[PDB]
Amino acid sequence: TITVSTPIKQIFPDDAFAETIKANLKKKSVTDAVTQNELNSIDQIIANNSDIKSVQGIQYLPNVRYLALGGNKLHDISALKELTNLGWLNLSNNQLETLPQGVFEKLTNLTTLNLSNNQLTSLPQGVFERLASLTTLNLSNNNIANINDQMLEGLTNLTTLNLSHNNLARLWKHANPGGPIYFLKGLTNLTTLNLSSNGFDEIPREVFKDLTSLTTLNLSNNNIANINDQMLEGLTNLTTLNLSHNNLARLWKHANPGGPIYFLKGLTNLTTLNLSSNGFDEIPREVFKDLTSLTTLNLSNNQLTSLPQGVFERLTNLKTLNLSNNQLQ
Repeated sequence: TITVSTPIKQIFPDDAFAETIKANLKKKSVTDAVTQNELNSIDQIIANNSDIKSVQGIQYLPNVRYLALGGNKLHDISALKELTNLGWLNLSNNQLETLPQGVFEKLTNLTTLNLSNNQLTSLPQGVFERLASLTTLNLSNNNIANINDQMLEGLTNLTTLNLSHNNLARLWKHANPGGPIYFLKGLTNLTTLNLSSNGFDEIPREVFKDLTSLTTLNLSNNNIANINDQMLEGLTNLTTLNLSHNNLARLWKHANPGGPIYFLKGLTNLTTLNLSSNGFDEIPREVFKDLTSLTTLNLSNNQLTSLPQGVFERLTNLKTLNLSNNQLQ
């Protein structure tokens, strides 16, 4: 608590953040004095892209609920640890290299946590374990190479998970010591999962089996060359699947030992399918037979030289078919 009238600049030593508080409070100067009663009135700070280097002083804003600090220069967030009213936190595009042990332990009201576009390489044990109301977790565009399988446990309300643009490939190799990491266990409310741009070349069997609410799966821009045909088993609500920019070609060749892999079987609710840039030189005649709902099908930028007669005929809802930049007639 600020117990005596104190200049804003004395509480918030970062020039940019002092200006932020001044503006929020509609004070005329950062030399203007404030009381805790005025700081108590602050429940939102929206200060993305503001050249903030330090949020020191934010400890005196106990009632902050919405905190937007993307696009600043932060390297330390330990000043947030007692901000128990936080519901929404954007720390995207800062200079965070690590997260302090226990930093989010008390942020039990957080619904949305955006840590994208930082320099994170690992996550401490238990870092998210108290975030019972978290619906949205964005860790994209970091350098994250270690996760253990209890990172996301009891995030039962998680609906959106973005792990794109990291270095998770090692964890899903069948030969990973101790076994592959099944970090998507128990996420039964997850609807959107982005695992693009991670260098993945193997997909552990049943790795997605608990994701019964999943509607959108983005596995693009990986090195994926083996799918077996049960990857997407029971993911019946899947509507959007992006497998573009992978290495699936061999799985669709008639001479594949031992037949094409029919990895799209059963996807009767799928509306959007992107299979562009996979090197496909053939499309098996029956590979789309179950895709009753398909509306948009992107097969661009492959190596297709013909198409079996009738391959698209069961696709009665198809509106957009992109066959561009193949070697077709």
